Amino acid sequence: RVDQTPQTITKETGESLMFTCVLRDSNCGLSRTFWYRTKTGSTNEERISKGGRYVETVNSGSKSFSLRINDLTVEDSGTYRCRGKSWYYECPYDVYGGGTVVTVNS
Amino acid sequence: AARVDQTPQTITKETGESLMFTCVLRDSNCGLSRTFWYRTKTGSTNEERISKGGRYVETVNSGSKSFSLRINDLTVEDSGTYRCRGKSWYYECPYDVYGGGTVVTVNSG
Amino acid sequence: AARVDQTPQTITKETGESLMFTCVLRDSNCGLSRTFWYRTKTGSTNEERISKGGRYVETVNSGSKSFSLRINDLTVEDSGTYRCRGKSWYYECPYDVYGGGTVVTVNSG
Amino acid sequence: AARVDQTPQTITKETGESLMFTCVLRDSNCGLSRTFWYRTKTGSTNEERISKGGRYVETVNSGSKSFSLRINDLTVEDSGTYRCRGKSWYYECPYDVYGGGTVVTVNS
Amino acid sequence: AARVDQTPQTITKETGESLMFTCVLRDSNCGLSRTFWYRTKTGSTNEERISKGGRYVETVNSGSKSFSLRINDLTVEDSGTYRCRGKSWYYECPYDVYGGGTVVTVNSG
Amino acid sequence: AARVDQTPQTITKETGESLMFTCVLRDSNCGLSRTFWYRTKTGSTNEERISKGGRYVETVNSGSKSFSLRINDLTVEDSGTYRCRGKSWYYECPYDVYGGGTVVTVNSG
Repeated sequence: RVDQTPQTITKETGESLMFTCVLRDSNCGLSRTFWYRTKTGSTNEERISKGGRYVETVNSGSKSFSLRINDLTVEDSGTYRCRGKSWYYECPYDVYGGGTVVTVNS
Repeated sequence: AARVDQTPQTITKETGESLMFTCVLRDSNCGLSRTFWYRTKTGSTNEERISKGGRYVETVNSGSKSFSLRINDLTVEDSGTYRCRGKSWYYECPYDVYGGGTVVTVNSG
Repeated sequence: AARVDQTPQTITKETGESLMFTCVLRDSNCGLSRTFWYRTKTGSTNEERISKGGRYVETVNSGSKSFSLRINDLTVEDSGTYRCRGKSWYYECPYDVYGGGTVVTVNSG
Repeated sequence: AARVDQTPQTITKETGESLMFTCVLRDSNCGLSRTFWYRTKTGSTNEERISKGGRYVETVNSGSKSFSLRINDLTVEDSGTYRCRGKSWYYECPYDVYGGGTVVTVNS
Repeated sequence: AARVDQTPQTITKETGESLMFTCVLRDSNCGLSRTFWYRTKTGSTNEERISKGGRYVETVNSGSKSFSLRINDLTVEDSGTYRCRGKSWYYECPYDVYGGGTVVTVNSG
Repeated sequence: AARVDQTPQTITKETGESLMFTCVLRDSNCGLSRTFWYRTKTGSTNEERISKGGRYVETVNSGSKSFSLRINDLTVEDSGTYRCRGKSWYYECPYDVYGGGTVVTVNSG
């Protein structure tokens, strides 16, 4: 229902990456989009807020939304997953992405 | 408000044995209604809904607000992440919540 | 805006005879689901729901989105106002509408 | 379940004067959100939605869960039945209910 | 050159009774593997997956390449369109076909 | 005793107008870091986080340790309770405090 890409990422400190999720096999369009992060050692995924080095984009035309992270650090390693949900009674949904494992080296 | 505690968070098993996930509805006055389980195999880009039966044993305990998924005769290809889902459309107390997820790694030897 | 066309608006009958109401769901893309009939006796601030039974026969035609109620062996006590109700909780097409009502007067001789 | 008490049930007026309906959301934990008023002219079940302004005056009181419609400079053609509607799609407290209706007769 | 013949095309029943659809894989060298049934309620434009159990009885006869669905204790809310689906990911001969559909109308009295 | 004083306590407005809340961190040596605003619509059972943009304009003044939320083009649906939150995980000065809340009533006419 939503294809998250890429599945694996390996980067060095200071660089940037970008995930992308696309809603497929649905008659509804994008509405509410979220991104989650699970750092190494964490016990509960934490929701990312849009701003500064965390740049989120939404393309309603192509049913795609992206997350860009700049100035990567070793602490940014972990798993990132997207979420798309809508409560529109004519076309409601709530689906998660396959996930992306990120490894930041130095 | 409404929540669901998926456990365990990490699992490592060998081929042929079995494992079991568990989700529990917390911080809500409503009971279980519709329950689902999703899995993302290595190499897949999305979550796929599991169809109960045979090797996939599903149980629901309305009394304790808990539902589980058991997989028997494990295989290396079953590695991946599994997440549960619980939803209800009852107009007096509707909800739609997902589990935290469980990363599964199946080895051999 | 969806409604419900109840007919007839007024009824006058003698004891022992029968009458028939009819309600049709109009201006809606949703179909029939739950249908009910209510009664308000003369001298009351409340409403009592009618139960399907021998002399209280009800029919529903999902194809034409119409449901009717027939009452046999009328009595003077059957006088009052009758109104229908059609509701559905389907989250994709929910509704809850009442009929305009029908005033019934049962005489004798 | 949630309903709506429309008052008054019958109104009879002469040309040129004004009337006022009132609807109140009852038996519900949700508050008012979207409110509308509809009209069915004499001789057909066809319904037209009323637009606020000019001769049509609408008010909403979220505190008391009440909304009203006032029609000024009544005319013989304004006779018919009027019914209100209050709905909300909030998934935590959704509803969509209509009023019992008010039969209006304008004489001269 | 690989489809599925769904029958019957139209069904009309009363409340409380039962019905049965039937799908047969034709013009193919492959046998049945994964079978599903979907439901579209009146007013909606989205497909809903049917779950086995209770009044919903899904059967599969691999010998005759036929799978059926029987619904017991019918209700007015069961009206809508029903269509079947048969898919197999077997790398030697994969397929994924849907049924023509069946329009159901459930009345009362 | 790090706290946060939310003002005003009650607001009454008409449709189309604007309002503004304000929260100030008091009795603490730490400065502002992460600021949020929550909303509880009539019927409650769940707090919703507000996202900056369009009609919701958020401001933060590190100098005066104050952050505000302004809502433009008010609607009857905007009635409810609004409360702020300010938290920081800085190991030298961490905190997590909520606002007292503001009851909003939006009328029309």
